[PDB]
Amino acid sequence: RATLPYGSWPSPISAADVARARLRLSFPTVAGDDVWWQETRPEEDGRTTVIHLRGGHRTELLQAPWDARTRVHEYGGRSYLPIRTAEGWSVVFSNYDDQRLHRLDEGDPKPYPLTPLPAVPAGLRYADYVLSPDGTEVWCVCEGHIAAPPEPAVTGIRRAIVAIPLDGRAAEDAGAIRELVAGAQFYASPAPSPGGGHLAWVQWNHPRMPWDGTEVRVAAVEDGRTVAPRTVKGGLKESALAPLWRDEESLYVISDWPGWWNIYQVGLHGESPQALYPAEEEFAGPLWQLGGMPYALLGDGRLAVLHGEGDLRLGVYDPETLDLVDLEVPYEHWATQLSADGTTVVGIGGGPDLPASVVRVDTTTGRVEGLRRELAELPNVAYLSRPRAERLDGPFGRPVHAYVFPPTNPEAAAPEGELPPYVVFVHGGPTGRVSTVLDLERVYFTSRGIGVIDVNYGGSTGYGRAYRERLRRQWGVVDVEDAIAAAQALVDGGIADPARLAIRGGSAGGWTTLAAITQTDVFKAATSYFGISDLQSFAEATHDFESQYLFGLIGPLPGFERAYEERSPLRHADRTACPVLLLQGLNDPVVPPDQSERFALALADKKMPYAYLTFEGESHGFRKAGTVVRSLEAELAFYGQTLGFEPRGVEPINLTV
Repeated sequence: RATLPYGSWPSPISAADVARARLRLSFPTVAGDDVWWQETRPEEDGRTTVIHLRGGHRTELLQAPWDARTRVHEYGGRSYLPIRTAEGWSVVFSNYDDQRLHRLDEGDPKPYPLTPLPAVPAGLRYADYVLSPDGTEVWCVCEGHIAAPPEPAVTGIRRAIVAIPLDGRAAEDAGAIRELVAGAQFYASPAPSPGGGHLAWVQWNHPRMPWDGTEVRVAAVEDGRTVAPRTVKGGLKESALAPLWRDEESLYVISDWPGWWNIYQVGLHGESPQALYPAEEEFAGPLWQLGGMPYALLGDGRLAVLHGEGDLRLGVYDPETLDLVDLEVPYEHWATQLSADGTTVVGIGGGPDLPASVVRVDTTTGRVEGLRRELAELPNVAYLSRPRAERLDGPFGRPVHAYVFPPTNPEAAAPEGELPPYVVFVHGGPTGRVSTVLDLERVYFTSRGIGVIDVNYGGSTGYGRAYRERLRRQWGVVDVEDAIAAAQALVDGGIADPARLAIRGGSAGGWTTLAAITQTDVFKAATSYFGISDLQSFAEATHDFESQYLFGLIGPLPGFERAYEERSPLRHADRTACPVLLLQGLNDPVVPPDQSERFALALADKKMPYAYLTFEGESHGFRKAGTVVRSLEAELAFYGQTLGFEPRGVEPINLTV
């Protein structure tokens, strides 16, 4: 080996390597020997395309002009639906730029519209597509942006479950689109039943989020309309989602009635749900993106299921024997995006030393196949840091789960009496979690001598409903405390350099870093990727799906103004403890760039050292390889100058006053 001071290590993982590996493999589909999935191309302006795989030949359906990406809830999800047509496969998708739903026929390279042009630019949006029981229509969730009356301003949102005819009669007639279900503010997971005599969906309304409480409604279909609707499962304090028919007259749902997402079988009249296999393990996730299922039906009636406290692992339930048997597989964490036909299941799998990749399993033989991975340059296993799981002890004796990635490099070590700098990662979506799945973004630091700790703080999902509710009305308190607890535990344990600690985070993670900076002094450097700094202006400016989220994170708005004011870092810029690095996409519909720029102006006016980088043509979350390169090299160099080292291969940036 050699011996260099921590942080100065030389590493083969380059910022560009991390950028090129941000493929975003998502939403596989499987029909017979045909597989489909969704890939984002980071070196083509982050556009998303659909890929078809048969017999090892994998072909790209959407050439450069197109971009399969819906904007329902601004986060979208599955943007394509493969339709089986006489001698071939047609495919419908959502085109980013105009949000219209377009159709594409194998045998024709030019896709064509099926929905009208919106009144305002992307004011009609489609998602969670399903093929109607007789073909000849796509049933899907529709999101409508209402134009102010006579550059049309937008004054409201109208959502519905809607029927689009597959023959382009609606390309120039909105009167061809039919409202099947309407009346609630949020819809998801529309599910025609086997005979076609019923229709099921998930709906919820505004003060709530889909993980707070939902309703799975099923109604009969008569003369082509809905009749006799009914709730089969869920409520205000109960999140029930993913309707999956088992036969005519009976279906599967996932509900957290017992405090964990479990599987229930419910009928259409008798109010007596049967709990299949009740466990203290989550069987689903938070519904941030539409178009994904956590369970699938096999040709024989068994269920392919995802389950676990923490990482989701893949098993099979046998309703004939009531057993749940895990499939012997090298993948430790799966996304809630399964597809299945016959004995073949398909999904997105990964684990500690496996990056996310499209996987194909076979439930009779057990054969597992790896179809596509997020990165081909398979890095040397020596440079990959192995995640160590720890239960930090929180304030009232409450456990706080974390993952520790030590600085790992096989050709360097630190001098006699040095401790490594560490960065606390705050995972972004308040109601989400980080998994063990290999993330080159962490390796980029660990390989260079910088340790990482990724904290699934209170409010994180995946560890029970209670754990998730620990964050209610405590935002800017429970997350800050749990992050600080992680850093202080690493210091108390002789692991971390207490004078070189940083915090960084994404959307809510930027909120958490700014809250921590302005409430404590443990961290000596901070990076906020498009975080929130003032809560009221955020609630008033943000997009609809998250426009009353703060009512649960901080509190109901006609009433908690003083809390929105007191907790906002923007109001306390002078309490900022360390230099700050702000990163912002200029076309962000979730966190308007006002938050970052106003905070930056406040750190001036207080002669506090900051640096604020803006990127054009980038939305909420960085998609373009060049953007990731610029910001990641900036962040490494920034930690170098603020905390104390000279990182190979990047020169430091200007801090302002």
